Amino acid sequence: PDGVVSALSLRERIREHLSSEESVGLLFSGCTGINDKTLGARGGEVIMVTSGSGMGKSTFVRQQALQWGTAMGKKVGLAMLEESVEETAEDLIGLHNRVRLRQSDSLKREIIENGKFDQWFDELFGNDTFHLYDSFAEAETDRLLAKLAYMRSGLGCDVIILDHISIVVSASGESDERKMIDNLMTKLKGFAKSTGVVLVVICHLKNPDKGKAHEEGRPVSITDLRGSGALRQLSDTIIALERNQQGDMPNLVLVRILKCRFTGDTGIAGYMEYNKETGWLEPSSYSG
Amino acid sequence: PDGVVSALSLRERIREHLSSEESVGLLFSGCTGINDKTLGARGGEVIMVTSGSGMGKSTFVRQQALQWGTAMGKKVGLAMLEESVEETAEDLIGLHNRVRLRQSDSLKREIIENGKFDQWFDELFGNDTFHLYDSFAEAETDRLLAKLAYMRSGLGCDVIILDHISIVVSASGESDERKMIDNLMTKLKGFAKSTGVVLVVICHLKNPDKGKAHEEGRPVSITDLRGSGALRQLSDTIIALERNQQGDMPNLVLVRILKCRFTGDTGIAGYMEYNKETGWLEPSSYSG
Amino acid sequence: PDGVVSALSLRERIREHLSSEESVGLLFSGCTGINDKTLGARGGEVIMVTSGSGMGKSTFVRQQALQWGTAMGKKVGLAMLEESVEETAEDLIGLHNRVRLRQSDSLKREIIENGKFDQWFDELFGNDTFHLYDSFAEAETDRLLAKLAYMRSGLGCDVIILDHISIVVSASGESDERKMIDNLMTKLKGFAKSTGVVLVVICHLKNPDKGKAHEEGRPVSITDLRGSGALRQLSDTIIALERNQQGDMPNLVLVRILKCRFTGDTGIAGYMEYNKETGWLEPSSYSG
Amino acid sequence: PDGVVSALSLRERIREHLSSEESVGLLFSGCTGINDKTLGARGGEVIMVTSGSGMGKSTFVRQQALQWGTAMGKKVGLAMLEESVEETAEDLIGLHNRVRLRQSDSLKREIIENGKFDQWFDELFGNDTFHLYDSFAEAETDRLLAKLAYMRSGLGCDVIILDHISIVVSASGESDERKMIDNLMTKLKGFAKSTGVVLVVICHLKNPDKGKAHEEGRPVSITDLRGSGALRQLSDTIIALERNQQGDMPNLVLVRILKCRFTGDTGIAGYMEYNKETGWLEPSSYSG
Amino acid sequence: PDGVVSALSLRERIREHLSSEESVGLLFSGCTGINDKTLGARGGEVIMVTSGSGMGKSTFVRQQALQWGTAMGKKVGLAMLEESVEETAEDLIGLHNRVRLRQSDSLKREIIENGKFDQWFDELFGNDTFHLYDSFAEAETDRLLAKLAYMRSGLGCDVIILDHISIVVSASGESDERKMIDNLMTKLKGFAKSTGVVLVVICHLKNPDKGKAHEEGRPVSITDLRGSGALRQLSDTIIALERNQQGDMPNLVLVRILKCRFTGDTGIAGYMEYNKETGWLEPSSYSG
Amino acid sequence: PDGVVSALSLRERIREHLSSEESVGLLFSGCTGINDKTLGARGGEVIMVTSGSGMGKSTFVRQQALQWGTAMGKKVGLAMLEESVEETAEDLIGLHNRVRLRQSDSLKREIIENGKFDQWFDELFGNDTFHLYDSFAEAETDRLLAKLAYMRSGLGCDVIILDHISIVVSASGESDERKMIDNLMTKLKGFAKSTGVVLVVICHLKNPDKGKAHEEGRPVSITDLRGSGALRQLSDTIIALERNQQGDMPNLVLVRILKCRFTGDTGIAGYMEYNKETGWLEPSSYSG
Repeated sequence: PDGVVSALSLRERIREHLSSEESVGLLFSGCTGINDKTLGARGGEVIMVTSGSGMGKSTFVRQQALQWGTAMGKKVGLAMLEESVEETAEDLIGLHNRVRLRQSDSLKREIIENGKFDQWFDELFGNDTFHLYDSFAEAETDRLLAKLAYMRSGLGCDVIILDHISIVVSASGESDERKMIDNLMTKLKGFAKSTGVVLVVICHLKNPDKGKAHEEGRPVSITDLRGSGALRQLSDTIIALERNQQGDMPNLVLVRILKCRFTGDTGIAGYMEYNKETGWLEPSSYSG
Repeated sequence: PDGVVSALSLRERIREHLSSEESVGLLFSGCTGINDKTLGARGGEVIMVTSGSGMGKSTFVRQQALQWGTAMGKKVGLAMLEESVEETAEDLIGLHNRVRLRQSDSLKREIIENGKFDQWFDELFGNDTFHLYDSFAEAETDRLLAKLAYMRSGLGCDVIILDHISIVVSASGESDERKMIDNLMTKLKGFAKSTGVVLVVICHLKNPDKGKAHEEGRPVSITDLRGSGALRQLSDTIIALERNQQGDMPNLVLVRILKCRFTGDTGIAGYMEYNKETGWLEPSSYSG
Repeated sequence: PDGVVSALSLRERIREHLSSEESVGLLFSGCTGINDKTLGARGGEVIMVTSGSGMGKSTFVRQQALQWGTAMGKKVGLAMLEESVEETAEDLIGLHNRVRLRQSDSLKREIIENGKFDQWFDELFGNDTFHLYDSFAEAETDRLLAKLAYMRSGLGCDVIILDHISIVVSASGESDERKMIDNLMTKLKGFAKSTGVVLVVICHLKNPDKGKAHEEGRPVSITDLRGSGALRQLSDTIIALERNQQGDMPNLVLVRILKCRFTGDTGIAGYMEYNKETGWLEPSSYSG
Repeated sequence: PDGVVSALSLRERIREHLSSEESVGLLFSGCTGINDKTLGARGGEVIMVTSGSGMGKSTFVRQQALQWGTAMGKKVGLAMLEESVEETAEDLIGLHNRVRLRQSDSLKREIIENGKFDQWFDELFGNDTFHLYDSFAEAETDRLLAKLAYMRSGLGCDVIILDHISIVVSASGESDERKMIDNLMTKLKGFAKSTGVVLVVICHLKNPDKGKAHEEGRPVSITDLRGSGALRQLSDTIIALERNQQGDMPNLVLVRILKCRFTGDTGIAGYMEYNKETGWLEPSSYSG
Repeated sequence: PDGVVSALSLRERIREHLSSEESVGLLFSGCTGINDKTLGARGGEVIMVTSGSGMGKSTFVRQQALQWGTAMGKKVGLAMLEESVEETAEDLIGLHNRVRLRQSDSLKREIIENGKFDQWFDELFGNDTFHLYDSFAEAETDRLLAKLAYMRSGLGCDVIILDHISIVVSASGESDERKMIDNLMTKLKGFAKSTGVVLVVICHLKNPDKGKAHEEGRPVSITDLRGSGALRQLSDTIIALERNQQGDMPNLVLVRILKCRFTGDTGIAGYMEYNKETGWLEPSSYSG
Repeated sequence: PDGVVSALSLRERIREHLSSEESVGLLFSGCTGINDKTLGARGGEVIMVTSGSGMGKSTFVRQQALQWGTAMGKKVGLAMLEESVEETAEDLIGLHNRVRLRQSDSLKREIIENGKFDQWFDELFGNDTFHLYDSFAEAETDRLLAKLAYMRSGLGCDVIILDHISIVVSASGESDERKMIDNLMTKLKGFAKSTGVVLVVICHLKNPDKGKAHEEGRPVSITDLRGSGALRQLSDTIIALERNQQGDMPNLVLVRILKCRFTGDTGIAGYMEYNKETGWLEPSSYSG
């Protein structure tokens, strides 16, 4: 069984690798420190965001989409296989206007009658920056990658967002979807690198059930990452959010970097606080 | 291959969304706050009510049925797998009339001979809203789902109450029922999401026997949930009731949103008090 | 598949229901309050009576049988596994005559010679209200359920007393008898509910060995129960006795209703005192 | 399956039982309280002594042999299947003369040369009171019972001692020796009752391995008794010794009565202290 | 059927006993007290030496071999299953000459060229007392016992040291080696008791991983013994060594007699200190 | 069955033994003291290097390889599973040239253009002392052992570095990978001992979540080790690094020898400091 290369014959591969192996562009918002320990995200790179169920993997990664295609005018590609394009649209809108438009059947009625809908809608999607995959009808790997690709080549996006990488739906009949996740992650790291598009992906965590878990504290280690850690490899960076919803500061969320190929600088990035009012992830002043 | 819609083309689809789109719905009775945190029970959502043995599950749940099928007139399907329809209806009658009919032989005799029974009966069951699965003789999964599907689709029920999801009774010959519970959920959640009905399901908790427990106070945690954390994912809201029956305030019960997908707002909703006289779980005013 | 009845069509079923649908039946003797938090012993239920070793379990249950079988004329079946029929009968006689018949040779000599025995015998067992299970030799589960089953349906006993539910003796070759204590329960509960007889079962306690315990006071909690809490669920009313034989009032025994399905009314029911003369547990007035 | 006797037809059996169902004779030494909670041991009765491995089941029961055949001049029958008649003889001798003749190769040499051996030997076994079974070559049940019987009928002993009731050695080929112990215990309770000989037996405890065990504290409950508790029935009394050899008072031993058919009075008898000097079990002044 | 001997007829057999009957024998080196509590190692007795990983077992044991085979001239059989005979003999040489030969490349070279090696060698191995099983290539139970039996019976060894009883290597195809360990003991203990040889066996401890552990201080308990408590019964003496390698006094080691059949005297024997220079475990003077 | 050699007949075997029987080999670089408590890395041994995530494990092991492979001219095999060959090679180069080659685009651009890369490359890998395992794609146990096996016997490496022993990827269908981490070890240990190569394996830590931990200081104990302590036994020297990146001296890392078969010398070996410029772990002087 040979695949044991010697370090001298690695010469031409180290040269290739050494030329354009990513400097600074696109820096996450909501908390500096993520930036201090990563320096934003690179094209060709694969950002991995994870956390317990219902903790803000979705809220954080959507904020970046927002900021990115607003303040720093970038073409964000959205692919939320678990929600209607109108729903994700909704979050972006309420989010943009610092409000929780879903949690308010009065505010929804409000803006539609009083006309602020058309107002907000244009002011936001006005620059034709945001674009989205559309379905809820189980998407296949190649199928998906194609459209994800169309968002990068056809529409010309800088950043693509794939929410939840477990929803596989491909060539069924081959045991333990532990490889699907693996295979998919490679195609994703492939396409990402060869097009140079910033690719942000969200994956979930296995359920420990061997101690007190995630929704109650417990940091997440590289191991706890769902999917036979093929993604802990192909992904260049890994953001993790932890918060004890049953505690005193359920809105207090710690950001932890589990990997940053680029700066190799890991650990705790800092803290954030959910604003039940704006729905935003504001930077906090904490330390335990 | 095209199906990648653009922000703008969505403006009208998103408008048609933001109205006649109900985010609130069927508010829980017993404590404002279960509402302030969860915005009521959405249709197509799975409500998970849990607690220690004999602590309130059954009663809290039953009270919700009584209000929804009365004051807010909705068809309520009841599948109380551990008691006869006459018993559950007995409680329902007692409950509606703010009296504990079961616990009183005198009151029973009474209302029977003074003709009042028939009154309370019409006055409640009159608008044909209450419907119940009947047997006690162990029900199977597809068998029950079949009947439940009937209520939802056949009778047009809006809410289906299924008390006790540990009573399985299905294809025996496959180790640990841990897979039965999980596959059941996946079917209920599925049933729920596709019919758009409101599904309130009760579950019990694994015996911690590693410290002081549930009927003695002691917060329930998402790990405490009997059934290998499948439901901890498939259900949308987890309502847990905690109380220390062996104390000064046995009837004081704490409400904890163990999870609420739709809002993400978890934590201590509030408190309620058991009224040994009416049998209702009235909202309280307390702080520990 | 219609077996889903609507409330209305149950009118008649519910009338025939509340009338002659006893919810107060067989009150306990020697301590009102047990009767207050439980409204007695309903047929079809499972009454659990536990305590530290040699602290009330036995006597209290033996007294209830004695009262129920006389003054109240019910038929009582005794399943005393750790003793012979003449052993338990000996106790009964003496117990009825407020005399420690066993701990005294002088008296056994007398009554037998002076003829008072035949008197006492006829006076206690005269009304054929007492029947027992006879053997002492390790009884198997199905082997048992069947005899108790006989007592009920064959002999017509309204009450059955199973002393010690740790003496399992069934299908050997299946790890941890923890399973045995659970399966047996499930068979008894079914037995009781279906047959409608009153089942008063005795079980012991887990030796905590983590604090000062049982023999020295210490309240018994539901967790403390032997056999992984299957019974904690299958039984409908758990009565627990506590006392400190190594304290000041070694005769003052506390009576705790650890659980009572029917009423939900839990907590300390009251107190009782041991009278070394009569061998009884006399009614007491106290508050610590 | 019938063996369900009625309490009226039990008349002639209760009469038999009531005549000579044992007052006071032979009271254990080393600690009063055992006596206060049992009143010595009766002829026909079966004393059961148990404790962890190496705690004094053997030292206690040998002290009684001593006292009994010395101060109260009774014919003690000894059957120590795990030690040479000369070894058990040794303990009795050193014991009698308040010394640990085994633990002293100097004291052994001493008395043999200086002539105190013949002295002690006569002064003790002088009254031809002690008698012993002889072998180490595995003894069968009937085989054993016969000799044990010969000690009661042939030699005319008041008290018989059978050390360690696990060493069965009988009709091999019948699964789980759980019955051997059971069967044997019956023959033993039989012969004991029908001859009227005091029978003291020593049995060991199962190994809990579910918490901190025996040699480190932990009282022994009736359950922990090795052998499918057939012996917790046939034996009339059950003495148990507990001591934490890894503690501060490894010589401090608590006596606990797990049963006393006669006085039914159980619990903690009191305490004792090993005298590393005399090897005796002296009464102590303690309370925890 | 007669075999019931009488006290008196025994006088001569008992005399012949009390002399040329050795109760002391082969005292442990390293701390008087292992002796004061156990009176040395009797022949036909099973010595159990245990401790945390790399804490001293091997060394304590090895030192016993060196003294017994030297100063008290006895034939010592060594079966060190985890090291070559040259290694064990290397230590033995180093040890005898109060130097750590292994840990010194200079000293090794030395004694080799200055001819001293040959001296130390004769001076030690000379009286042909040291014998060792040889291989490293996994030994089977009857295979090893066979060889061990050889040393005892063939070579006439008095003491057999068998290091590490977890290295089984026998009839594989029967779940959990827990039965291998137990059946091995039963064979060694048997081998021991019948040949009258002294058997010192080493075992390791189950990983507690439930608190602070063994190499950090933390008393070993009879439950901590790896191998389902078979050895906790079959061996006659259990010598355990405890030390906290991560402290101020890493080399201070505590001696605990976990059990000593022959005497019953258990507890803390004493302390010893590891001398990084001589490599010996010298007796200390300490008190915590 | 003779395979029992006598000490004497081993004279010659023991001479050829102590001579050219290295006990000091391959000392560690950058912190004398590791070398003091371990006398380096003997061939055939298994060196365990662990720590909190991102706290020294990687760098320290990467530095040892770098030194061993140059200044000392040994052959080193790298089995870095979480990185590509050009990735780890990139690190090495930069590491050798005390420059953060990865975290800096400007420099990769330079050296490649200014030709300094070819220089650096030849200077580091010139002597063909470096070889790697190539894949990234989940390697199976037997699949691996074989390649490492190749490096040793085929390529002649004196040292092999296996980064991350949690990336098992072997025979799936056997509960708890706890078994996997143990079996793999056993195969590596065997591999090492038999082949004679130096095996330096990296493994991570159990997240205590019971106190303040790893990322914040806290000493690592042996128990803290991932994979139920099979390694804690199979490995011959465990090196643990501790540090507080959320404290005062985030660069001061402590080096603890958790275990060292060979010498037994355990405890804190010393300290080191992280230099953000060089990316190295410089030798340090300290005492807290």
